[PDB]
Amino acid sequence: DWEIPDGQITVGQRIGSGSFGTVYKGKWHGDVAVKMLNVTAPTPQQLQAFKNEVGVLRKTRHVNILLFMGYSTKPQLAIVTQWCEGSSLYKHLHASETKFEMKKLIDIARQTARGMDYLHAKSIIHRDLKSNNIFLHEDNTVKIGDFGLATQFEQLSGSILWMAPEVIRMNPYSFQSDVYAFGIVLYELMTGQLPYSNINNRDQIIEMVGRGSLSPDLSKVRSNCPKRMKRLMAECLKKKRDERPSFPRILAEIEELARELS
Amino acid sequence: DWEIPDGQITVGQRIGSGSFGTVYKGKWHGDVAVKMLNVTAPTPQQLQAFKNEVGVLRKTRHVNILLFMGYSTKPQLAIVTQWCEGSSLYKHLHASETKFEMKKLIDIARQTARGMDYLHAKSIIHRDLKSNNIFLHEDNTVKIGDFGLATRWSGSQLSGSILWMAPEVIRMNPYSFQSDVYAFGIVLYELMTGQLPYSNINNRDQIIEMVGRGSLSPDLSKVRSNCPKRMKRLMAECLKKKRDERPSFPRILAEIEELARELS
Amino acid sequence: DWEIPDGQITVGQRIGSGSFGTVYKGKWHGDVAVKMLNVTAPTPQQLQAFKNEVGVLRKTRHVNILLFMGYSTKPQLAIVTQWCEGSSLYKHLHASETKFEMKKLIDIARQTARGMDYLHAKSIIHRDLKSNNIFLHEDNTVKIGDFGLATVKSRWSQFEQLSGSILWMAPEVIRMQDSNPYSFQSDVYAFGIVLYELMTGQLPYSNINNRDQIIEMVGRGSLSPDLSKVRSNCPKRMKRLMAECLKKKRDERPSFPRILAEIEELARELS
Amino acid sequence: DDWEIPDGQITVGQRIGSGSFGTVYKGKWHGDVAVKMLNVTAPTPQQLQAFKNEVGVLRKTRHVNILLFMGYSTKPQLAIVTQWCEGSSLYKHLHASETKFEMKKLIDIARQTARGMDYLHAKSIIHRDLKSNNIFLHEDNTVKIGDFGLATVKSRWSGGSILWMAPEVIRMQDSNPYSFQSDVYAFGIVLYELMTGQLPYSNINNRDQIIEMVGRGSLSPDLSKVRSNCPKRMKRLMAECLKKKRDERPSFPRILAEIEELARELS
Ligand SMILES: Cc1cc(F)c(NC(=O)NCCC(C)(C)C)cc1Nc1ccc2ncn(C)c(=O)c2c1F
Ligand SMILES: Cc1cc(F)c(NC(=O)NCCC(C)(C)C)cc1Nc1ccc2ncn(C)c(=O)c2c1F
Ligand SMILES: Cc1cc(F)c(NC(=O)NCCC(C)(C)C)cc1Nc1ccc2ncn(C)c(=O)c2c1F
Ligand SMILES: Cc1cc(F)c(NC(=O)NCCC(C)(C)C)cc1Nc1ccc2ncn(C)c(=O)c2c1F
Ligand SMILES: [Cl-]
Ligand SMILES: [Cl-]
Repeated sequence: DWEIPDGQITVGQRIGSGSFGTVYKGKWHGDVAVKMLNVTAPTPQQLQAFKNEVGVLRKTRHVNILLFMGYSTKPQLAIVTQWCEGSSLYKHLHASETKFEMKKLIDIARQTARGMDYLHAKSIIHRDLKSNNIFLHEDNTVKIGDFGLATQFEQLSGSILWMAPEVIRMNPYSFQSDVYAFGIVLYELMTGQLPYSNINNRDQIIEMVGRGSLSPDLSKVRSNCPKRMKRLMAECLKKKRDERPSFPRILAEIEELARELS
Repeated sequence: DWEIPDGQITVGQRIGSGSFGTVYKGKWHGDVAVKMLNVTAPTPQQLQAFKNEVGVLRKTRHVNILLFMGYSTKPQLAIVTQWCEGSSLYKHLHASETKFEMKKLIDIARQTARGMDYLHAKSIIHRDLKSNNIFLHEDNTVKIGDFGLATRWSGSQLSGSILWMAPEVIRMNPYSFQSDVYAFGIVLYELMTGQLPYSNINNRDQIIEMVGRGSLSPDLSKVRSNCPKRMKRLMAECLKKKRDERPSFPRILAEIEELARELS
Repeated sequence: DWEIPDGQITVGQRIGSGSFGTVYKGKWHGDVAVKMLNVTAPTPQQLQAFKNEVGVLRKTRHVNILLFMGYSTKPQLAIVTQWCEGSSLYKHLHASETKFEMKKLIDIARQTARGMDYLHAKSIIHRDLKSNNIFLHEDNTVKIGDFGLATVKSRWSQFEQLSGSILWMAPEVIRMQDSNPYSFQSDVYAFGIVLYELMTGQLPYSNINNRDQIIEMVGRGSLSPDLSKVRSNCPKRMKRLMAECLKKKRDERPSFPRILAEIEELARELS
Repeated sequence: DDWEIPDGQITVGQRIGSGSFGTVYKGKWHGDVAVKMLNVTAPTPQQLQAFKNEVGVLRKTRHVNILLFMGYSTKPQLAIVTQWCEGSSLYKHLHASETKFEMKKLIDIARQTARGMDYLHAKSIIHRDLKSNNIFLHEDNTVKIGDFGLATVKSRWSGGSILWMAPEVIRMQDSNPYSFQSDVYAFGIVLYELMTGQLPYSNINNRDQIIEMVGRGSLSPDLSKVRSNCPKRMKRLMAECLKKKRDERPSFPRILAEIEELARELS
């Protein structure tokens, strides 16, 4: 049983708010993170969403998935996980002067494929893989999770740059849409930028990716990116979702080309 | 401006039994209803949801739309509307031995068509029209609103309202004017049969699967014998599985107003 | 009248849970089971399903149908039945080392035929017959019921919400086109699949991991249970009856009066 | 080369327009400016990229007929600062105002627009949304090309540029729908606006029907509606820019030279 009685967790610094609750740093046999609701009486809908999310996290035991640790129901619904140290992959790639050697970029790709392969073997669809939901714990261990937090206008836009054509169209989410999103993560790692950086108008992106043949410009991958990795990325990015590989092949392929580098 | 200064609204008894309810009877220049986010500090998303709803409500002025009256921010986020007297249409039809005359049932359908026609003219989608969201104020005026309302206003799970969801909504632009027309069609079915559809299918998952695949639709032979022919035709029109075969509310309103005149 | 006043039932151990309801073991003049809605203000479909379920159970009196005993209104809607001792046929056959002798396998088929024959004579379509809804009470009496508790879909997860019923759905129900395909005949097909579990000891399509392949191929008619898997001592009358119940064209399946007479006659023949 | 404006220097004034994520204000910074400010909580990776890419394109432009980029800010919020344009857009003048334009003025409006589009293309910049709403008539004598749109996301509870969109942009079936040639087409619709005073397909408004028929080539602008005193070389130029086959469209060096040469002939 993973319920944590009231009075044990010392809630500390507020990190941000998402669509569920508010994430804090806390103390419980060390450092933890607490995502908790604002209400003392949750609706049946909030309680269902809470049981769903505890339900999926309780099914995961893998070094590359954010470690679930427990939950509270009083005074508020709360999900307790390990505390991740460092920054998301997004901040490293796109919002800092962190320079990664290609060996480390491959290693990050390999660890992300391990976590995704694990989730899919459990028939878990992440639905929003992107470099912002990849945390580089201790600068050495990928942790896949849901790390999106708002620390005037409301954010209305989805993760359009990682959405497969069939998703950006609109059961669109599937294992194959997670694979496509992983392909865009490979693009981030291997080019150092986001796709479609010359197209400011998001409607044009939506229109061209979902209807036409707009796809990331693979000529921007760094010269030292292994050919096998470039080829794998293109497979993950196929428009027809049934031509994309599955994560057992993706993992096997990344582990094998990485060993070629050593 | 519609902001109400602190300490003007007196809050009273919460409406409902569940301790998660948000609606209270209150006093502000008379009776009011107050929908309150009871938290010590709202999140940004809660702040935005509160502003999204007030933003839609303040664009409505119509006798058949719940009257928005103001909002407050301290001590909590609170939306203030008129206080409605009486019961929802769901309670009259399904939770009480209220029996309506056909004339009264047509009048309820007509007034609900006026409010829906007004909303669509303002390009507002209700997204959850059902007999629970139709209030019979003073037993003479339909008010359309949110009267369960623990759910919806995030700019951006099938846990309820499935009986009013169009095939294309269950499938998954799912919400549209045309899905509002479908839900209105089910409301007509409630008015004209006295009952909810699919009364013999306990399993909610089989309803969901069958309705979305076009293999299940309301049994229209259950409409009562004095329901006007034109009203039955209109109902089948509003319930078409292909959303584009459904009439728009201007037509719906005109046909109800005219078939009603043929019976007073 | 079958309403049970409040405070008479001592609700005990939680036994199972879904998003809307909870099953408990209880005390009410002996042991009972209690299915109780989670909320005090249910949705319009939950309230409608409660009334229809009480109204259907109220009309059943048969040793192979779960015994309805009463229902509650306060604090929450609850339906009260007998407490069944033991495990479902599914747990016995597929999640346990129970080995049934063929005579006992025939007997379970016989008792299930009796209860379905009775339901259909009351104009009751079960709609979800499968080995999980056949309770082996006291290890000697079949109790047909419907023990599922509905769950809302999670974000992280086709026919997904029905995934526990797919192996027992007739082709027309899998196709699910145009009109309601649930009927006395689709119940019969689900009985055919139960016969397959009993007589093979396994679920159909064990060789096929792809759930989407199963659905497509069953619905089209290019896939049906492998009847070569029946056990050596399965009587010829039973394997022939199974195949009748599994016919693809629903109008070609027999009805339960003939099903029950066939099983009862063939059971007599083995002493 | 730093165009970053320290915080506290700009005085943000009247709000001019809003979209779902951003807002344009009139401001004060060594005189009058316009300030486009990202006002969204938790800006997405794509919104942050578009802010950066727009500053990088604008910083490569110095031309009297291109909206003048002046600076950008990072604190407290991301903002792009430009000159303040005085007057109204070409769209407001033609379609929502009692403005009468001499045909001389209309040729000169098309001539300056061609100058700035020729400049943009020479710098390898595809505008991607040229329309009369994006042509500002600064002080009623100087065309300023810009992009004054602010992205909007339709709300869940509620149920554009298409008139200037080239057929291949509507179809999304050919490689690279947005190109120099799709900008030439849009310019052709701006020429049609100028020489007829009305928007195209004005008497055909069936909506998604118009879109479908323009994509498949079964509906094109009615060129018979050009004003009588419209030069023949301007009407044949407009018809060339409007060609369905993108490769038959002329480039702006030729477009500008044709307008240039024809505007001398009528003083
Ligand atoms: C608290 C919390 C509870 C949760 F339940 C989820 N949920 C979730 O991961 N779901 C996806 C699950 C699966 C991948 C299996 C689909 C996320 C989080 N967030 C979280 C956790 C640790 C953190 N440490 C440091 N910092 C700076 C953070 O911001 C931080 C953080 F935001
Ligand atoms: C308080 C309140 C505040 C709100 F903001 C909304 N919102 C809303 O209607 N939105 C839909 C908008 C649109 C139709 C335009 C789509 C609803 C309510 N509810 C309410 C109002 C009055 C009531 N009077 C009596 N009684 C017994 C009630 O229970 C009651 C009640 F529950
Ligand atoms: C409480 C309850 C009330 C109900 F109304 C239904 N309904 C139902 O069978 N409907 C089908 C009717 C018809 C066949 C005619 C179609 C089911 C149940 N469940 C139940 C009953 C007894 C149990 N004894 C032991 N154990 C371990 C259990 O788990 C258990 C259990 F889960
Ligand atoms: C502030 C701002 C900043 C920008 F960065 C862009 N961007 C942009 O033009 N990009 C296209 C670039 C290229 C042509 C090279 C492709 C636009 C604007 N808007 C703006 C500027 C000035 C204004 N003066 C008066 N009035 C009434 C206005 O409304 C007004 C206005 F809205
Ligand atoms: Cl994005
Ligand atoms: Cl419902």
